Amino acid sequence: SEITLGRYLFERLKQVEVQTIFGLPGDFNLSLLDNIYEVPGMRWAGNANELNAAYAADGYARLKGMSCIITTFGVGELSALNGIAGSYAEHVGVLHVVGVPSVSSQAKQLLLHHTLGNGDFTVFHRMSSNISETTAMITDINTAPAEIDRCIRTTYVSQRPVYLGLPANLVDLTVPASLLDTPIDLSLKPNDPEAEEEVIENVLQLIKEAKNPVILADACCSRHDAKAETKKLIDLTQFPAFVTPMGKGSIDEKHPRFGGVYVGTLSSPAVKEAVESADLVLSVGALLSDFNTGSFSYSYKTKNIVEFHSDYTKIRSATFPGVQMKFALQKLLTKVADAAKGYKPVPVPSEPEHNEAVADSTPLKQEWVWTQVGEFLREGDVVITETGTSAFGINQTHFPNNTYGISQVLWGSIGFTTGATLGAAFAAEEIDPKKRVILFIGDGSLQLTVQEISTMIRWGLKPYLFVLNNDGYTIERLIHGETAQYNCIQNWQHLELLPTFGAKDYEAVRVSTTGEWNKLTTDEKFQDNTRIRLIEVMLPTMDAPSNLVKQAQLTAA
Amino acid sequence: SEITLGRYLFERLKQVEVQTIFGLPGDFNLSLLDNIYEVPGMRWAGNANELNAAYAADGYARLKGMSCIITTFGVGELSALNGIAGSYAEHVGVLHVVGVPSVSSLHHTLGNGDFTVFHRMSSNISETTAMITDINTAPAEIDRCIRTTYVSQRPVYLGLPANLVDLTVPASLLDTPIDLSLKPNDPEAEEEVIENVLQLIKEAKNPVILADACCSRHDAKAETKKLIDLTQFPAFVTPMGKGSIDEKHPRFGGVYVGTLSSPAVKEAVESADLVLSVGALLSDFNTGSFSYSYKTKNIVEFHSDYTKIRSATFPGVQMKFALQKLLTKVADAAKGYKPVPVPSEPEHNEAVADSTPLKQEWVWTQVGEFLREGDVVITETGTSAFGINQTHFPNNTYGISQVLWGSIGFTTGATLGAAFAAEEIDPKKRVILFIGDGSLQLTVQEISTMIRWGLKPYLFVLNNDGYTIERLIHGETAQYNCIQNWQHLELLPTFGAKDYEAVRVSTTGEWNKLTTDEKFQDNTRIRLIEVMLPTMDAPSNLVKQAQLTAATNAKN
Ligand SMILES: Cc1ncc(C[n+]2csc(CCOP(=O)(O)OP(=O)(O)O)c2C)c(N)n1
Ligand SMILES: Cc1ncc(C[n+]2csc(CCOP(=O)(O)OP(=O)(O)O)c2C)c(N)n1
Ligand SMILES: [Mg+2]
Ligand SMILES: [Mg+2]
Repeated sequence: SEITLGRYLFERLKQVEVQTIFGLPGDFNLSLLDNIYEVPGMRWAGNANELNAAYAADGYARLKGMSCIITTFGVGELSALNGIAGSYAEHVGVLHVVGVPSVSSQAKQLLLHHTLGNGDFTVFHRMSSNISETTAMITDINTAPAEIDRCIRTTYVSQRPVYLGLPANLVDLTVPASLLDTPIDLSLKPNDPEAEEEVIENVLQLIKEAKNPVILADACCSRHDAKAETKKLIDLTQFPAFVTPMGKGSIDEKHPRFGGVYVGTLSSPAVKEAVESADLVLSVGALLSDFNTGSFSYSYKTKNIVEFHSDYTKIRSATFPGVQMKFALQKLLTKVADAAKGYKPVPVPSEPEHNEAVADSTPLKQEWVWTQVGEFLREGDVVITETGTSAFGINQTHFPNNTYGISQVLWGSIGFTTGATLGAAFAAEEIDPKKRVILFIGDGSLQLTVQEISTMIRWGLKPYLFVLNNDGYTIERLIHGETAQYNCIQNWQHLELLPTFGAKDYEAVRVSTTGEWNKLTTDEKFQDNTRIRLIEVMLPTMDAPSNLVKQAQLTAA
Repeated sequence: SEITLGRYLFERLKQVEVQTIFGLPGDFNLSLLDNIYEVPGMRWAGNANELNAAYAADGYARLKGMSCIITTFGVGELSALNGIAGSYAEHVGVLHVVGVPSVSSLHHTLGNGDFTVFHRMSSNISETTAMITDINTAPAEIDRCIRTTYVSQRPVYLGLPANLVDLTVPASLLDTPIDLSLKPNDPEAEEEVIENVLQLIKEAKNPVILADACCSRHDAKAETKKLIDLTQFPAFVTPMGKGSIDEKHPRFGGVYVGTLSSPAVKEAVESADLVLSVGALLSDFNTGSFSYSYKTKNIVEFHSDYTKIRSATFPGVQMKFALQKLLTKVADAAKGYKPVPVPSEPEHNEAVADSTPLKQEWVWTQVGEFLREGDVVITETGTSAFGINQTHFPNNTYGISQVLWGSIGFTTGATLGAAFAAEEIDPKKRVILFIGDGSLQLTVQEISTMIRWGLKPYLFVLNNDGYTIERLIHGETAQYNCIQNWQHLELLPTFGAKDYEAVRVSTTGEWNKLTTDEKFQDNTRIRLIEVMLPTMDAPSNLVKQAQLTAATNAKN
């Protein structure tokens, strides 16, 4: 009772709630894709290019747990490389599957099709090894089932990319289907009691001794499923709690102890002080600190920092390998109320929930928009924002509870969010078809990955594509080169993008005024994810949220 | 008298006749880019994405000698890699330049310890690398990089920290060129090679000449033309070298493509007992659609690199110089040949209605009526790559078919780069592109960049409702070979074009009304020609061989 290894892979991917398969076909993955259509539940997105496909996989994996992209040897896998790199950097389980020529007999199939010339056919594997948690290149059908299972486990558990090469000749070879009747084991190994024990007691004594602590949640908080444990910590301590831009949504923001988003130097004065004055910081799922961008500087003042991570825990300079975020937090939640004992709940910072009313002819400005979006959002929504003026603006928006944010702030691939929006939309559809996916992308970033809108159209997905037209690269104009050619772009007809890519059931509308915006976003028809929609939001050419142009004068000579 | 290292770099690129510069602005190359507008006669393309930029740079270098793309640390360089990788495979001098951060400690985008990973990666697909850390050496290093790029015609990685580009060095340096010459061979090796070849020619009952890409690429175009005049052996071209032999020469026999060639040509080559190959990329390689190899082992490969005979590599023997020595004594050595008459493709089509629906085999013949000396002809992996092989190329046609590395989307970019290079060579030199409905989706946005720089290429899009080469080699009706449907005609105005033409052609007459029209024939504005075509239609050779190869039990 036997199935192909092709079939075997997809059946395993289905058992881990992975239903949509990303990539483009090529010379050596065709038979493999044949297998998708034999598995009730699966489907082939069939993307517009391999980078967009990887970005989409990033986005799917963020919502769903993990994701799969398939490319062909050489031309394919190398096109995805930057997509994977950002996935590696922001800890996102993408399984990258690459079909390759037959391991034949003197590898004489593998060698002839290898057109790169240097006679070394492993080069592309090597290359991906650098930006993968592990790799695998199946040469042996007897080990293939357990190797695949391993590749999948590692993707889901470590939440980082994994390279898995399947030679064409092996995806048609067969195994026992019986194998599928035992699940892939995705459980975490329990912690070392000696190190856990010792971590906890160090952490409690740090709390006990602390006059002004803060809690701070980052990307891995969500990624490694510790939202509940983090909420409990906030609850049991009543400490002031913050999110970084990249774990926005990891704390339900209607919580009275939640004090908004820390963005180092771009933070609002109140929040900057709330965090920088802290004599102890409890980082959950920190995605490194003390790091810079060309627009902001992120770090804390205290050295009295406790980072929980998936792999390990960190306390001041001490490192405790195999002391795992989830279990460590669970254990802490037993003694922690008591260590918190003598904390006096200071009230904390709040952004304004609402914009004061103005004339409906009022020109749209970014500071205004980022607030007004607070009014449009509903619980369950997915909000995606591009590196740009968006990635710093959505930081002041009040999110309903149960709202996932996608903001690839650390790696900072632009155009990322177009592909991410595809993946996020496929996953939402699979999770709950009433779940809205809202994208905020600048007109300039959109050019890099524009064609993956075709692929949204093709599956009649219904994301809202909000396109901030402010005539160019407006954040890279605020730091260096205000009026250089290299931060100028061609002016596209954003409203014709959907029709041009063959959309038959869409809406496409410009908004330039406060009143235009309100008429569109309060329309109950619009508020329901009925068809795919694009909104061209017109903004001034040197506009930005207010704490960014804080640092056009006050840290640029 | 002093200039920033930045300016030195651009001043060196001008001296080598690089005028357009490719890539996207980044966190750590902005300072570098500032310099460009101060060197007169230099421009920044402003590409729509990095991969596109690399493809453009490829196209540029193919025409203008060499090229330069600037990306930024991590996000930029890695986005460009598939582009660099093909430049490496098909031997094209692209200088990849990455602005990186400035002897820092924390800025690292990834999240290991490792400032060096993306350089390690680009090493695997570069002739050399260079990560400049010290001002005193940097000019010397830049020159090596630019030299190596040009001389070897393979891409080179050049990492430039942000601190050093604003540091400053003496203008005087520019007053010496860069050494872009070779040095004649070691005459010991040359003689040994030339001799055995001349011998082999005498013994050769029926020799043949192959030009491959490195023939254009390393300037051996003319030497090939004499050699064919003197040996009057049948001459042929690889799909990668089409246009290296001007196709009017009596003894030019068309395009050898291994298992996909025209029966007459397949016969001509498979039965030679000596192959004189000028500038092979690969002798013996496969793709999904065909299989390349000669039948003799009695093969001479001339490269710039080396010379090779049967199994014997003679490192040293440079293909340009060496070929002159053969030119002399060959006149003699070969004059016991009985000139075998050379195969031909239909040079014109048979008259038919004007309502006769368009068909690939018709199109590729007809294209020959539209072309003209000086033209540039670009063909994308897919039906278009194979179709053009049938087309008759006017003298001094330059061809770009990326048939070895075979990355779809390549062309949209290469088209931009070529049109920049074209412009800088001759206003009136047209740039013509055939690309599939499906390939275009991968790289469609680089059209914006064409519009913006007021370039006027011809963009023939083959609209055959999907990936049709793919359908012919597995999955004729598979959803994965289908593609979302685009208003191709609306693509220009939608990317904000103003001086533009966009027309559909469905029928043999419609194609004629358009390509015969005199104004069309002038590179006045950017034009896009949607060519309607049956889904499963394709050059008749390739329909055969996609059946043949599926009829055998023999495998991959
Ligand atoms: C792949 C890549 N290339 C270049 C950059 C550098 N970069 C960062 S932001 C930016 C401008 C983004 O444009 P847009 O979305 O229009 O910004 P807005 O006007 O909304 O701020 C650029 C060019 C990058 N991050 N990634
Ligand atoms: C980057 C990349 N992705 C995927 C492939 C595999 N591939 C080869 S040909 C092809 C289809 C080309 O489509 P189209 O241009 O319509 O071809 P035509 O209809 O002219 O044959 C694909 C997807 C590739 N060669 N390169
Ligand atoms: Mg913009
Ligand atoms: Mg096509």
